[PDB]
Amino acid sequence: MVSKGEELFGGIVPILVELEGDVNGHKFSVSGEGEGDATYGKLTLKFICTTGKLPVPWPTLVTTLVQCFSRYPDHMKQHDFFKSVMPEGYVQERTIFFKDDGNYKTRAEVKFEGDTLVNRIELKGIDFKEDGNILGHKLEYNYISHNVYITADKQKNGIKANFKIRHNITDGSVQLADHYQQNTPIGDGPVILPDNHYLSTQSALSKDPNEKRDHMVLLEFVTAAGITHGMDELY
Ligand code: NA
Ligand code: NA
Repeated sequence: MVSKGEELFGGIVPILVELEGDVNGHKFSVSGEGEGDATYGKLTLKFICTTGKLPVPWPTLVTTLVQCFSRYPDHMKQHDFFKSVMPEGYVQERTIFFKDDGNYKTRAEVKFEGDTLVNRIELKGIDFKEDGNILGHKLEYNYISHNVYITADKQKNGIKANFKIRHNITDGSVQLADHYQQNTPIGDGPVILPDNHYLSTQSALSKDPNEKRDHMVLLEFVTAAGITHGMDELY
């Protein structure tokens, strides 16, 4: 039994991302394009700030800017909420608390438009410090690697997640961005309430040497883990 949701992700799927943001009254828009290959947990994306200069560091937007591309091991596929709701999609909401600084609140809708997987986001940030690490651009442009811990959320027919991103500061210190996440279905198909598990996620950030707009190139890999269902007994 291969679900409709799963069969949607068996090959290379084009991705579009559109974000509108306002952090401390600094308004900005970001567009992204690329592709996802869930068979490999692999994402290739390029984002551009279409309004001019981004008023916050690119690294702080990575997690906001499509966990339906995670590779779920075969023995865990029954726990993949993200693909289970496709093509109608899910709402993804977060609060991201920057320690000793402000917070982002984000709301996104992730769904197919024809054969393209789209992430449409609104981001609002408040309470940031004028010359803190975020509005002062004091974060290095680094590899990001952490686990996303997922739990079921029965009363919204969805999931919650939590994780901590540790952004290095330009003085060698660390800016914590503590993430709280909820996802709930847009449609009303079968409800997948996963057992606890995590997504091991690695994002590599680079620049396109021929691109003069403010932008970010991402190569990302995302793999579900943390559940065995007796697989160990096989060996
Ligand atoms: Na981690
Ligand atoms: Na990577």
